[PDB]
Amino acid sequence: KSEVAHRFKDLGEENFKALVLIAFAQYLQQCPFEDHVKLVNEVTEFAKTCVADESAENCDKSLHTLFGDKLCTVRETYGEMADCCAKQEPERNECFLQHKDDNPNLPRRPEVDVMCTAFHDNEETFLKKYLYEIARRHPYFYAPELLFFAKRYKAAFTECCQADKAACLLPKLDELRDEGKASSAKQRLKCASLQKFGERAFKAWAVARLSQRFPKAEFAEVSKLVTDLTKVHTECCHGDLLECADDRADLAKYICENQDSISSKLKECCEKPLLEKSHCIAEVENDEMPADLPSLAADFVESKDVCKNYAEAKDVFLGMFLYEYARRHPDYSVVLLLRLAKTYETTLEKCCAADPHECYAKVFDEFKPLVEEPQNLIKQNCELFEQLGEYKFQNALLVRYTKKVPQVSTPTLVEVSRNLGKVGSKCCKHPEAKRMPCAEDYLSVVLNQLCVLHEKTPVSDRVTKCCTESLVNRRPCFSALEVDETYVPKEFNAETFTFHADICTLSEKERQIKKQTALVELVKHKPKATKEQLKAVMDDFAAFVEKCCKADDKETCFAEEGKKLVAA
Ligand SMILES: N[C@@H](Cc1cc(I)c(Oc2cc(I)c(O)c(I)c2)c(I)c1)C(=O)O
Ligand SMILES: N[C@@H](Cc1cc(I)c(Oc2cc(I)c(O)c(I)c2)c(I)c1)C(=O)O
Ligand SMILES: N[C@@H](Cc1cc(I)c(Oc2cc(I)c(O)c(I)c2)c(I)c1)C(=O)O
Ligand SMILES: N[C@@H](Cc1cc(I)c(Oc2cc(I)c(O)c(I)c2)c(I)c1)C(=O)O
Repeated sequence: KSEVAHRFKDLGEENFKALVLIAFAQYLQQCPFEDHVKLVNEVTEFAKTCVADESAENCDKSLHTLFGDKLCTVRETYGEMADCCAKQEPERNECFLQHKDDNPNLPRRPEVDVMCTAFHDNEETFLKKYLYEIARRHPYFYAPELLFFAKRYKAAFTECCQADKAACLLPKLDELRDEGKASSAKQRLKCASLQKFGERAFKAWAVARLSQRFPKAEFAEVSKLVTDLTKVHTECCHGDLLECADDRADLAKYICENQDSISSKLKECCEKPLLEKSHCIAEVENDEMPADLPSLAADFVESKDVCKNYAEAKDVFLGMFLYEYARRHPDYSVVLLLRLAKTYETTLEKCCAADPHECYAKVFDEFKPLVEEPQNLIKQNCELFEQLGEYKFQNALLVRYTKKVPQVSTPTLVEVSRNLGKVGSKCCKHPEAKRMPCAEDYLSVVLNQLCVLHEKTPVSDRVTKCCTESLVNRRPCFSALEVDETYVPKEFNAETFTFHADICTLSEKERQIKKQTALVELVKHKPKATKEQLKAVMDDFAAFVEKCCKADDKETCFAEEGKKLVAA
């Protein structure tokens, strides 16, 4: 009779408190740390009263009613601001969801010895700081995976803080934020899929992906798994985080009890601890594909029953087409497989209302150009990457995309282009047959970042079109954009280049980011400059910066010499 009691008992007090803190920090990203912990503790102690008697006052209230009521107990609007706390459920929860900010304007690592002192001072307060700061900067983070990150975070300190601490803690902390931002972007795509294109689009994506990983499983087994996984991500993406974690744990138990009807690669994943086992299953490699599978053309092109099966049970028949095609093509990206199933459905739509056997007899010819376009694209960029290396590969992609959509803001163009260029590092080391799913599905994740970053403040009609027209065609849409000829050159400002004392002591990574910022501004100012012309200007300006960083009075040099180039 009490839902808060049910989840407190299923998850245990430690994971309960952590998940409630994550939930509050994702809904109110600007609220100070001390105010959230205070609300968390009141919630936890009420939950204990309900475990002791599920008929006590208020113990019958929904989780949304209880969490929303707490958040409503604690500046300038410029005339525009939604008032979520004046709404009733379920409208109030929808209002909270609509104010999640993907780009929180919030500040961006103290000394190694300084952290170690705060750790042993209070471990528990130190770990909650880690959850709070990540959750408020990534408001769609997959909440059960964040628990697994917090445990690896706790283990790095419980080892390195106790000969040298810097050479022990800093490499580990560095892979925790790489692997942290990869995980965040990956889940932002699932949530955008469910919220903008609907449940039916998500389930197709999951049929395709689970059929590749589990090609020996029966179609009925894949469909059960997809139904359970869709419920989990629906919950995590609508802020039902206690339910999401409880159902994720239940799904892992089901998979591990039924290994022999699912995959032979699960042996070791299923012997690991609670959070580690779900994380293991999520990244398991594909199983071996059965030999001598019958031809696809036999059931889907040649059978005289094609139009009958499409009419009598359309969702099952089209789901079977996708399952059968995907299990025998681990070498295709998920979005390519979804494009083929859409083409097949359109064709039967047309042909079954006409000699249909003759109408759709040549449907496989339509698939060949869909397969060839991404194969050639990724063959070319890998050639370029191997020649140029990551930094200059990034700069090649940055000039291309700035010229496609020059209205997009400079920070967003730099961040997206850097991430697009990481695809060569990540995927070009694989042999041919392994490259398409690695590269084209990573590119979907980065292009979705461009879409959600731009949606907050739309300025480019072309970005809006490609992001709203069709989820699976996003990458071909962007690849096809030419240079905008209607863009008026941006005029010089100069505030971009004002001296700051930190520019003469940059790390290598932050040097690249400064140079990439200046290249975007240059293309926006001179959209017709050739490649040789851009290089000559770039190389002269970098030499100016190196000159004045060696001066007796740095600021004087920057001010005196910078003005000459401005009036040149
Ligand atoms: N490269 C893709 C492939 C992939 C997607 C899903 I969707 C999936 O099914 C699960 C099951 C559980 I349990 C999870 O916690 C999650 I997250 C996904 C599995 I196996 C693999 C990816 O991993 O996204
Ligand atoms: N030297 C090549 C020209 C070429 C330039 C770029 I820059 C490039 O990289 C991308 C990456 C993405 I993602 C795109 O959507 C696009 I369009 C281009 C590729 I591949 C090829 C030739 O002449 O064959
Ligand atoms: N105004 C900013 C600091 C800032 C100063 C300069 I001078 C600059 O311009 C370049 C151009 C090239 I080409 C380089 O290789 C480098 I390093 C810096 C940039 I971008 C940023 C602030 O207040 O923080
Ligand atoms: N005297 C010109 C103004 C002008 C100043 C600069 I300094 C400049 O050089 C750069 C180099 C980089 I690198 C940039 O990102 C940018 I924006 C401009 C250029 I070309 C033109 C006029 O009044 O028309």
